[PDB]
Amino acid sequence: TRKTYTLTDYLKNTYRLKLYSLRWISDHEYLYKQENNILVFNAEYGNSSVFLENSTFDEFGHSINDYSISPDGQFILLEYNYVKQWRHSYTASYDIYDLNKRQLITEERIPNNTQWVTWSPVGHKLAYVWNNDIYVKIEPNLPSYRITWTGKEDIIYNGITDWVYEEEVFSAYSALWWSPNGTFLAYAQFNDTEVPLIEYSFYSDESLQYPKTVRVPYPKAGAVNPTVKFFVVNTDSLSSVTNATSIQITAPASMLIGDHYLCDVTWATQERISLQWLRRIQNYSVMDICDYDESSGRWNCLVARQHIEMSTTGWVGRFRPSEPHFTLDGNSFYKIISNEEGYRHICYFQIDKKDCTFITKGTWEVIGIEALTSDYLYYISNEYKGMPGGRNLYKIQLSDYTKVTCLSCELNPERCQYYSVSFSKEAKYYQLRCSGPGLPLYTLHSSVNDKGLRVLEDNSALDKMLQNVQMPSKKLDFIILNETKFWYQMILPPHFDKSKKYPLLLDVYAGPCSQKADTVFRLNWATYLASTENIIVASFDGRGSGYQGDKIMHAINRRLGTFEVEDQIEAARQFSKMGFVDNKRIAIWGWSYGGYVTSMVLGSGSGVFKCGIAVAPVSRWEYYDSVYTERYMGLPTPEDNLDHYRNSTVMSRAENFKQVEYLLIHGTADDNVHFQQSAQISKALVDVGVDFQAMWYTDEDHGIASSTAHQHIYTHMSHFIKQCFSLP
Amino acid sequence: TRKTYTLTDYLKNTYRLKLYSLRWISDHEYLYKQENNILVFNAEYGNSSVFLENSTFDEFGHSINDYSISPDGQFILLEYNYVKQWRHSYTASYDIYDLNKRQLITEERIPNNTQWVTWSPVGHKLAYVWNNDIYVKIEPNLPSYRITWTGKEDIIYNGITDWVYEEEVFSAYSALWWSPNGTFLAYAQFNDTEVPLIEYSFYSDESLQYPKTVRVPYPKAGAVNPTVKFFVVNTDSLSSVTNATSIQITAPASMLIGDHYLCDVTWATQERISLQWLRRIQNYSVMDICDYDESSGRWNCLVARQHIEMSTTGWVGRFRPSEPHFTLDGNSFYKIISNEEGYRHICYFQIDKKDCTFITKGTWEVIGIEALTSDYLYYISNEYKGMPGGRNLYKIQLSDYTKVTCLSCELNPERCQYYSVSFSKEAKYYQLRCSGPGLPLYTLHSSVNDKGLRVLEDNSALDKMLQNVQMPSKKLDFIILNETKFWYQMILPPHFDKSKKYPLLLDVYAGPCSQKADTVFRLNWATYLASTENIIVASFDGRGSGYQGDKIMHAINRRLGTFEVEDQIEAARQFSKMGFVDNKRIAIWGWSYGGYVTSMVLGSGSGVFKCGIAVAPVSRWEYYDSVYTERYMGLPTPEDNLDHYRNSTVMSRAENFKQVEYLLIHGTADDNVHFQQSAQISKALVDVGVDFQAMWYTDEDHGIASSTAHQHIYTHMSHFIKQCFSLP
Ligand SMILES: N[C@H]1C[C@@H](N2CCn3c(nnc3C(F)(F)F)C2)CC[C@@H]1c1cc(F)c(F)cc1F
Ligand SMILES: N[C@H]1C[C@@H](N2CCn3c(nnc3C(F)(F)F)C2)CC[C@@H]1c1cc(F)c(F)cc1F
Ligand SMILES: *[C@@H]1O[C@H](CO)[C@@H](O[C@@H]2O[C@H](CO)[C@@H](O)[C@H](O)[C@H]2NC(C)=O)[C@H](O)[C@H]1NC(C)=O
Ligand SMILES: *[C@@H]1O[C@H](CO)[C@@H](O[C@@H]2O[C@H](CO)[C@@H](O)[C@H](O)[C@H]2NC(C)=O)[C@H](O)[C@H]1NC(C)=O
Ligand SMILES: *[C@@H]1O[C@H](CO)[C@@H](O[C@@H]2O[C@H](CO)[C@@H](O)[C@H](O)[C@H]2NC(C)=O)[C@H](O)[C@H]1NC(C)=O
Ligand SMILES: *[C@@H]1O[C@H](CO)[C@@H](O[C@@H]2O[C@H](CO)[C@@H](O)[C@H](O)[C@H]2NC(C)=O)[C@H](O)[C@H]1NC(C)=O
Ligand SMILES: *[C@@H]1O[C@H](CO)[C@@H](O[C@@H]2O[C@H](CO)[C@@H](O)[C@H](O)[C@H]2NC(C)=O)[C@H](O)[C@H]1NC(C)=O
Ligand SMILES: *[C@@H]1O[C@H](CO)[C@@H](O[C@@H]2O[C@H](CO)[C@@H](O)[C@H](O)[C@H]2NC(C)=O)[C@H](O)[C@H]1NC(C)=O
Ligand SMILES: *[C@@H]1O[C@H](CO)[C@@H](O[C@H]2O[C@H](CO)[C@@H](O)[C@H](O)[C@H]2NC(C)=O)[C@H](O)[C@H]1NC(C)=O
Ligand SMILES: *[C@@H]1O[C@H](CO)[C@@H](O[C@H]2O[C@H](CO)[C@@H](O)[C@H](O)[C@H]2NC(C)=O)[C@H](O)[C@H]1NC(C)=O
Ligand SMILES: *[C@H]1O[C@H](CO)[C@@H](O[C@@H]2O[C@H](CO)[C@@H](O)[C@H](O)[C@H]2NC(C)=O)[C@H](O)[C@H]1NC(C)=O
Ligand SMILES: *[C@@H]1O[C@H](CO)[C@@H](O)[C@H](O)[C@H]1NC(C)=O
Ligand SMILES: *[C@@H]1O[C@H](CO)[C@@H](O)[C@H](O)[C@H]1NC(C)=O
Ligand SMILES: *[C@@H]1O[C@H](CO)[C@@H](O)[C@H](O)[C@H]1NC(C)=O
Ligand SMILES: *[C@@H]1O[C@H](CO)[C@@H](O)[C@H](O)[C@H]1NC(C)=O
Ligand SMILES: *[C@@H]1O[C@H](CO)[C@@H](O)[C@H](O)[C@H]1NC(C)=O
Ligand SMILES: *[C@@H]1O[C@H](CO)[C@@H](O)[C@H](O)[C@H]1NC(C)=O
Ligand code: NA
Repeated sequence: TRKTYTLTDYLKNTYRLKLYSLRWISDHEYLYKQENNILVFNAEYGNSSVFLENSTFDEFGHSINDYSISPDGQFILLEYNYVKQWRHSYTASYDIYDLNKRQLITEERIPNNTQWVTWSPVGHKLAYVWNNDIYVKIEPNLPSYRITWTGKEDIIYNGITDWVYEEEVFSAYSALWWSPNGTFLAYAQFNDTEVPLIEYSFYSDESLQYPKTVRVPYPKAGAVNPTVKFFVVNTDSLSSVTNATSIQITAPASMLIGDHYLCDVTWATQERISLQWLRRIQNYSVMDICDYDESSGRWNCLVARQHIEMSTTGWVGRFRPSEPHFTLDGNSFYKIISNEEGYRHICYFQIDKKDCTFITKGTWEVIGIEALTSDYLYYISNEYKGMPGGRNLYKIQLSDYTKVTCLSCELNPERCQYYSVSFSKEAKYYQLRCSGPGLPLYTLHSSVNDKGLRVLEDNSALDKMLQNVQMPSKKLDFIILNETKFWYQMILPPHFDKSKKYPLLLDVYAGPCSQKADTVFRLNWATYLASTENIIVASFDGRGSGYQGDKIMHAINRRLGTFEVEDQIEAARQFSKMGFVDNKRIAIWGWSYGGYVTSMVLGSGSGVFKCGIAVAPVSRWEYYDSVYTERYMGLPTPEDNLDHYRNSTVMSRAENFKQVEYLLIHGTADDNVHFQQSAQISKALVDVGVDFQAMWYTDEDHGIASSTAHQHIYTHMSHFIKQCFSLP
Repeated sequence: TRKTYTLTDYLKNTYRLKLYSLRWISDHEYLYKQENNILVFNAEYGNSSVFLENSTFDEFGHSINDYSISPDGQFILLEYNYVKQWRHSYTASYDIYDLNKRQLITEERIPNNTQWVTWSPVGHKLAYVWNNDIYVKIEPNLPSYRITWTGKEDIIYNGITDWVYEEEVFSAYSALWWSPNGTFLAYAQFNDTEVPLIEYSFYSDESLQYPKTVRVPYPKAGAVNPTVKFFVVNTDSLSSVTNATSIQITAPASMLIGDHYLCDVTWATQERISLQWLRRIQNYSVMDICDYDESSGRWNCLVARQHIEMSTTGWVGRFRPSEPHFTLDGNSFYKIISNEEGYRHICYFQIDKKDCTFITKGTWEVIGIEALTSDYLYYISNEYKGMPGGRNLYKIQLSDYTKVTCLSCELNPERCQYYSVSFSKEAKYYQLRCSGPGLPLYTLHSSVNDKGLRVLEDNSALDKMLQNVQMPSKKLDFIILNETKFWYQMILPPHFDKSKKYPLLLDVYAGPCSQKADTVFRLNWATYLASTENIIVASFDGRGSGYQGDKIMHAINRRLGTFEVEDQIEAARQFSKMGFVDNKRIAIWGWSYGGYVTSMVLGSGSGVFKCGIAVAPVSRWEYYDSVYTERYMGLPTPEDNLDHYRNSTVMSRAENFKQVEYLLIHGTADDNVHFQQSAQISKALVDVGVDFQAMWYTDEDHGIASSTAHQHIYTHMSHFIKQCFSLP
């Protein structure tokens, strides 16, 4: 009898998924690390050489966390002393290695506690942020030129984002953008002077006598937001003037009338930059296209080149307005936007004409634009077989839109339905990354003829190991509600028998534009629960979920905590009707937005669920950040949406928790969903005399990802589920 | 057939003990509140009169928290807007009502947010503290005189104690001491300028968007301590034109050489005051006796009147140096101190004589001196029947110490073995308060011939109710360890059957000088556990426990976390050998110091306990406060006792928790034992891969006493214990 996928297998990662992460360094070569060696591969023939021997930094005296080669291949940036911060930010020490001279640069080194560093797109210029100010080095071993002097900890941020811009606007810590050939350096400055601070304790190692109080500018819903300014400096003039002037580009008058955000920066040409602004009420955005004026050294944005993007049914974009992709001459661009039917498709714009032309259409959506050449635009969409949870690469002829070729659909249809791609510098080659429904498969292709060059990684090793294991299966299907298809997936135990009644765990997220039903292959907790514990783990994408049009995504607009919660309850009822579910053993769990929905469901009084687990849940929208929260909920004021803000809390349903078994878990150093949110849920439950289980994770953040805490939490949750389901 | 004492009975206080709290106002009468009416009683006859009508303040507008009648009966201080702070501190609003003119005073009223107020011992002067400064009022309706001007929140405290002095030195918020007839007002001033602050979050009501950060000057072991100064001001010579002059009394040179504390202030006469000072290394204390010099208007303390008190085996006093009891002329005094055998007895001192004479002796201890007349000194001791957990009132003839008479021993030996007493102004009468083993009994007596005048409250109503309940019994006995007897008690289930095996729960505290085995009657969680769940709840007093001499009490000097922990394991080991104990079902629980011991026991690897519960436990002594910790542990420096500080932590024993079920509980707003202590325990358990149960209580402090949290924690612990014992 073959073994099953156990909890230890998951926690110890015994069955390792192999990947193939390469880095294109040109149009035909990429770097790949093999046995601590950095090899350089020739895409066309597959032959390689050692780019950097694994013994090169044997006596560096530090464990290098990452590396970065300058565009011209002349230098390499070594990143060590990695100190993680929020989702994208972190601190680290850096050194530069001269690849030619084979020597490490010892003079004019990058300061310690450098917040961010990036090479120019061409050559080897460097721009870094230290103590919240920007610095530029023209040459690795020469003195830096300071660009800003206003930097101030927790107050003024030059070239780097503050907490909310990093998490909800740019999904990056960096707030600087080199022009194409590196002449100009554009950047944002955030002023958090009046932004309130979230404060919480951090206990650290046992040796610390007094706990530390972490304080970070974080605007909760309705609070004072950071303000922002945008500047551009000509780095080619740094060595000619004592103090290069940073030219400011002000936001349009339509944004200056109230609170707003800078939400996108994209260079079009060497002398043209585009900027998108968004009003605090996120249903109105404006894009300016600004040109450099060589006579005045100023940047002007003609209103005739300004583009407006608004929404009547919801917010703009899936999570933010989409980025433009400019043609080489910078006179036109492509952008994904929802058409009249509510589906996101590619629209082609002339920079000085307000009406665009849609180049794709249908009841499906474009996920992203991956590359643009003079003749073709490549994009990922879920058009194939009408499966919103599948992803494929397409190519569309710019001179004939009716000519669309799917480059991945038929490669291996049974094994591969979820693709991501990585093109070489000029898109001469591309690596396809299939991530499901079968084992991940990595392949290399030539763009000139769209022919497969070779398989990079097929995971044959893992496929071998998994042969001796009773793996669960995955079903992806839909149910029809009110004339609309809603998708769901089920992780089914081995030897699934439709004549039996299995206990069911509903795995939920359900936030706006989420997708929990897809064709991706995962080896996770649910794998163990179905394989070893014979539990069916299901997920459902109801109203509010994405990639299926605005009618579904915008259904929860200004109404979080309603339809997405109700549809989750209805999904369980539907799974009951299927006949293979033990109606007495239905559970539900979720993390983050999922914890909120789980909590809301457990407190609904539906009687459908026996127990539930919420990990780091939101409990009341006024405790979460402004950018994310207000995007869907508007403002928490009586003139706007305060009533629904007050009606959608977990605390107001405390009394109904008397009907279920609940486990509440939260990391004490959660900078994202503050521990405060669970502190208020537990206090509300205590106040109405409701018993429940709880677990705090000291110094863990929203991810509860430290090695030990990760194993501990999944171990704790397993006992709770097994107990609720009366499982040995 | 009849009902048992349920968990609901404990939580809802179904069965209440009646009390009889009286307030002596003279040597012949006392005040007693009945039906919200304050009556005045004549001790000799028991007849009374209404002192103040309950309706008198029917339209007052505010809910009165407490009242305080001036010594002369002319005025009454009304307390309202009560807002609790730490163990003893709180702020409130006050109003004074004239009893003669039957009118509430409206001019020059005490400010709101007053920190402390007190009538002079005679007459009706008032002294109060507000905004950390002292004020005096000669007449209730007249303007007050500012005494101090240095008051500064969290920095300078005049007339009130800072956190550590409140909790560990004076067990009171007040740091004001009126002379016997009200002429002088002595006070202490604390300076916490360099004391680090403990910081933690307070979440408050759901409506608070951002958690508040509470900051409290709190010195952890080894940290910078507050400094102190002592002053005396003449309140009879206050001027409305000039600022009052306070005369400072400096500490002796033997104290000024290093860190020290003021630990006692006791007036001897109208013009003589005594102060005891304690070195930071708490085994050396000094008493100064100071006389007022009418010539210079200064206070002088003759070295010839200095009295040193030291210990070679441990610290000085039970928790601090005992207070002196001066004779009428103030020329001599009585004080409890450890004799050469290490037993605490009464010593008689001459103010200018170095040697004192012990007036009691034996292998038992005097608990406290209660009253002193020219012929007798009255005290409470545990001498009767050699039972350290029993308390009786005795009087000793000052002219012949061989004449000792027990005044409570034989009143009712079966019902009463634990007394407390309250004497009238000149010891003419005394109230005896028996609290066990039977139901509390309150009686009034006259000193001249020790007559038992009358029964004030015998709890006959409760007795009648408890007749219909299957109440548990209590066994108080002892076991021998190395020729030494150590006492224990067991709460035994109704109809106890020695032929059956009962699960056992060890209720532990075990801190230095603690006593958990006594003759006191209690209705608590243990009552329910034994009565309804049939669990034996035992407690044991091992090394380090009090009232049995220093040999036992000082055995843990500089060694906390050792013998007192080993002894609890030894006791349980012995109980597990008894025929009526199920050795497969033995648990342990404790709160505060008891939580620490429970945790150290559980992590000892003894294998005797199946499960355990720790509530707000200390986990590392360096996290607890200086005054308490250093008293027993010395300083945490390599030259002193750092090594034992480092290996007496719970965290270091994490690995040993693998074989036990552990429940860790802590309030997030605990200002005493910071949540930090439990946060470090959970992290250490997570780090070694040990699963456990936890529960935090949002905004609850060390007492977790709010009505809802109290019910919730005991409800939660009950489920844990029953589950551990496989009880329905
Ligand atoms: N704050 C939210 C940010 C969001 N991003 C989507 C886009 N993105 C991200 N990373 N990278 C990108 C992308 F590159 F796609 F832009 C994450 C993911 C969910 C996050 C979220 C939502 C909650 F309701 C909550 F309670 C806690 C929480 F954490
Ligand atoms: N900090 C300690 C103060 C102590 N006092 C004893 C004498 N006393 C008190 N109040 N009033 C009086 C008396 F009037 F008797 F003097 C309390 C009681 C135990 C307290 C304590 C000890 C710990 F190890 C701990 F971890 C937490 C904790 F809280
Ligand atoms: C991969 O192999 C190619 C050819 O197979 C290498 O190209 C070299 O091209 C130069 C042209 O001046 C010739 O002199 C060499 O003889 C070629 N090499 C070989 C092996 O024929 C290319 O350099 C190789 N790339 C890597 C990364 O190894
Ligand atoms: C960041 O924003 C703050 C406003 O919140 C600016 O501070 C003001 O500066 C003006 C001009 O010096 C002063 O008169 C005000 O007193 C300041 N207000 C506050 C609340 O501090 C600050 O100058 C901005 N910083 C930058 C670099 O733009
Ligand atoms: C480089 O130029 C900038 C901009 O003029 C200087 O920054 C100003 O500095 C003055 C005086 O220190 C302040 O009053 C202004 O508020 C600053 N403006 C800005 C935008 O920061 C900067 O000091 C100059 N650096 C040097 C070395 O001269
Ligand atoms: C990168 O682009 C910039 C901007 O177009 C180039 O700089 C201009 O170069 C022209 C010469 O062709 C000069 O007449 C202008 O004065 C320059 N303008 C600015 C703002 O510098 C730059 O030469 C390009 N860099 C490279 C390496 O080609
Ligand atoms: C309280 O005691 C003080 C001190 O003994 C009394 O004040 C003294 O009274 C005598 C006689 O009237 C004066 O000569 C002294 O100068 C006073 N000394 C001081 C320091 O004031 C006071 O009278 C007593 N109060 C009461 C109410 O009996
Ligand atoms: C009070 O206790 C302290 C500490 O136990 C004693 O001081 C010294 O403590 C160190 C260890 O910390 C020993 O090595 C010394 O032998 C102790 N004695 C001296 C003089 O330093 C101190 O002796 C105690 N005081 C009394 C009166 O017993
Ligand atoms: C208790 O009883 C005594 C005597 O029965 C009361 O009487 C004494 O005080 C009264 C006023 O307080 C006087 O009217 C009596 O003359 C006086 N009698 C004696 C012998 O002194 C006494 O007040 C009563 N006390 C209370 C508190 O009610
Ligand atoms: C309270 O104590 C502090 C010292 O703990 C006194 O100030 C002293 O310490 C300051 C720094 O902590 C020094 O800068 C000062 O020179 C020193 N002396 C003075 C007069 O400040 C402070 O004065 C004390 N306050 C009171 C009212 O006694
Ligand atoms: C302490 O606070 C109370 C409550 O504010 C004061 O009482 C008055 O309350 C009325 C209405 O509640 C207000 O109109 C007044 O402003 C308050 N003050 C006065 C003087 O009327 C009270 O007076 C305060 N006491 C002191 C000594 O400051
Ligand atoms: C590179 O270093 C690794 C150690 O991580 C070693 O095993 C390997 O043999 C080295 N590369 C080659 C080509 O030997
Ligand atoms: C960085 O700081 C470390 C720690 O003091 C020091 O050893 C090193 O010399 C510094 N390096 C640079 C480039 O500043
Ligand atoms: C944006 O949202 C607000 C609030 O719902 C609404 O009043 C306004 O009309 C919207 N603007 C657009 C362009 O739809
Ligand atoms: C005082 O009020 C109480 C209610 O609080 C009432 O029961 C009692 O009768 C009143 N006192 C008198 C003497 O009536
Ligand atoms: C009393 O002392 C304070 C503080 O030193 C001072 O401000 C005040 O004016 C003084 N009053 C008189 C009457 O001297
Ligand atoms: C005596 O008993 C104690 C515990 O009561 C034990 O620690 C000690 O080792 C025994 N022997 C001696 C000599 O103290
Ligand atoms: Na009697």
